[PDB]
Amino acid sequence: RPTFYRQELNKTIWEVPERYQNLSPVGSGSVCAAFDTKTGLRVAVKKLSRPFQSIIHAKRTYRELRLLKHMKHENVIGLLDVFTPARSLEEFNDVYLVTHLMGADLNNILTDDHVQFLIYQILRGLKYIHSADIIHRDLKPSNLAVNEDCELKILDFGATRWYRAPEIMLNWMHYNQTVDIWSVGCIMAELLTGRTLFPGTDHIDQLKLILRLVGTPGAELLKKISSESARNYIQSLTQMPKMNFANVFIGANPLAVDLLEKMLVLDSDKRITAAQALAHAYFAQYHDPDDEPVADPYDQSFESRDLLIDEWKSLTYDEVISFVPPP
Ligand SMILES: Cc1ccc(-n2nc(C(C)(C)C)cc2NC(=O)N[C@H]2CC[C@H](Oc3ccc4nnc(C(C)C)n4c3)c3ccccc32)cc1
Ligand SMILES: Fc1ccc(-c2c[nH]nc2-c2ccnc(F)c2)cc1
Repeated sequence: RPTFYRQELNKTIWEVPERYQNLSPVGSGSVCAAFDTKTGLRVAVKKLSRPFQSIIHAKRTYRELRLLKHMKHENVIGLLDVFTPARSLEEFNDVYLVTHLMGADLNNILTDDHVQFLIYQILRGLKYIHSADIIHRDLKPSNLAVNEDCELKILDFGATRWYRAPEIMLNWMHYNQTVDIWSVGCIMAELLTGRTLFPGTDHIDQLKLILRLVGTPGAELLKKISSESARNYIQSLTQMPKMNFANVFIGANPLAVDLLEKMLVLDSDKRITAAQALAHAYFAQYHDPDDEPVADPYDQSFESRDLLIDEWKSLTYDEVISFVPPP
């Protein structure tokens, strides 16, 4: 069992193994950059705040640890280490997560080639995540970590609405993985043009900005809408045609525009998947179907369970104990 040391950074206490040196805040739980003396790498360390404050916090704790232990892909955050200063289940009350420090997000960070490489990486990571039956649900520039080599990893820190699928603004319960492809569409647009595609002020403003580009719903999509209030609102708007994307995004590589149209189709059932998007001609320089792996099966049966705080806590403790670092 390693030797821990204690310090206070910005009202927050950090108790981490001596392995980890030069802790300095990055953002806000709360996150520090460190030096990993065992490997010579710079790392990010997340301390979970009050992980067992409520059943919902305890289950969030378990969920993030179970997810981060499963993700083993070049374009998705993975776990280098996980530790607690606690020496017993009874005193277990703090969780720290360690990953590779990339150093910037996509807000911080372009030719056409740079857009190709950045969006290729997002889709290669999303292929992997979607293959585990996980939806990200909050893809946006601030959840995309980029190093000096413009290598990219998808993460989740926990305006969001700007990158959000229109079916989510509408509060449809049965949305599918292509909510994430919508978000990627909004990101690629902003990288090509330098402007937020849909800078809505609220969920109503956001829906109106979206339907101005992609049109109000056609008949095939209206038939799938259960809610009377939702249909009453949408069909009462001034009806709008799909705009000509070649016009809106004039100046962009026409192959980029063609992919944008396949991502930003209003009906989620007609949107391109991540696997299909990787095979699109826009990524000819990067695409290799032998180097676009899928995930091992991911058990999320726990999501339907209703357990006590102490049960979520013991489960979380067994996951910390069983952790095996990557080579
Ligand atoms: C309740 C919950 C919350 C989040 C999740 N989640 N779901 C996922 C995927 C779907 C699989 C994508 C991922 C996560 N959790 C997650 O990503 N953790 C990050 C949060 C950022 C934090 O900071 C980092 C990490 C690396 C890094 N490199 N550069 C910089 C900044 C300059 C932007 N980084 C900043 C972190 C530091 C340690 C260890 C982890 C982390 C799941 C459940
Ligand atoms: F104004 C609109 C109308 C429909 C959508 C939408 C897009 N894809 N799927 C839907 C959908 C499917 C079933 N039920 C719903 F409520 C929504 C988005 C905005």
